[PDB]
Amino acid sequence: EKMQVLQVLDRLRGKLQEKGDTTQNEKLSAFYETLKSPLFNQILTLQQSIKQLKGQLSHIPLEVLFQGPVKILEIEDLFSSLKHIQHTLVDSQSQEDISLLLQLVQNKDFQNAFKIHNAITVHMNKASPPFPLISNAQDLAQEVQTVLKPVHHKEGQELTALLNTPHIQALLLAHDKVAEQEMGGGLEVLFQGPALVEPLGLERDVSRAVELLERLQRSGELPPQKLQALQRVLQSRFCSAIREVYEQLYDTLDIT
Repeated sequence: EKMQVLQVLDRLRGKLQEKGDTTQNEKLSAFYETLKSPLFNQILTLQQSIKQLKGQLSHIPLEVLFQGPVKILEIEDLFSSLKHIQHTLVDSQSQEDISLLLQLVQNKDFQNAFKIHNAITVHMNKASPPFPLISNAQDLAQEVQTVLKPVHHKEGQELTALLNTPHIQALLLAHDKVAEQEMGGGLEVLFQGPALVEPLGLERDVSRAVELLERLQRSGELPPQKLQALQRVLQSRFCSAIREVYEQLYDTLDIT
């Protein structure tokens, strides 16, 4: 028979179906896949078997020999889901099963193997690197503003204010600098002075600008071309990668 923990995840996902929740089933499945993956298993066995193994192991290209999953889950979300489920399934077996899973996630070797696994997999689970949809997003944003200025549209006023914020300005600058690819960098401008904002604030403003651009094209009271273009730049894989990487960088900031 397969590992008890895998059988446990099977039962739990089924019981959540019967309970009619299933909001946690996809995370439980990403957990199963990590538990099952050849890469994670080898890492765990190493962690458990050889205590002298010290420091970071994620710089070792274990993936050359061992397949891993495409989806990564953060340990805190995983803990979070297990706890939610613990409040959700009140039956004897489920309570016992969830206890088992919570114990496993608490285990120090499990936690290190998980961190190493995710640090390797984040490099191996990506599709093709994105390319910028334009080279001058800052110029495009200014052209959108000029188009909007005469309109007196209130959503237009909101949009030009958003496009004028330090962090949106920094996003567009970062976009154009990274697009140069021989400009060396670009991401650092998102961390300078007033440009620095919580990734959620950044995301909310980018999402809002996109919403306003859409509404403004729906109005039919100005030429749509540049609005559509800026919308697609903001939604582009390239711009999305810049924002994803920003969030990850922000998360590692150490304020002493």
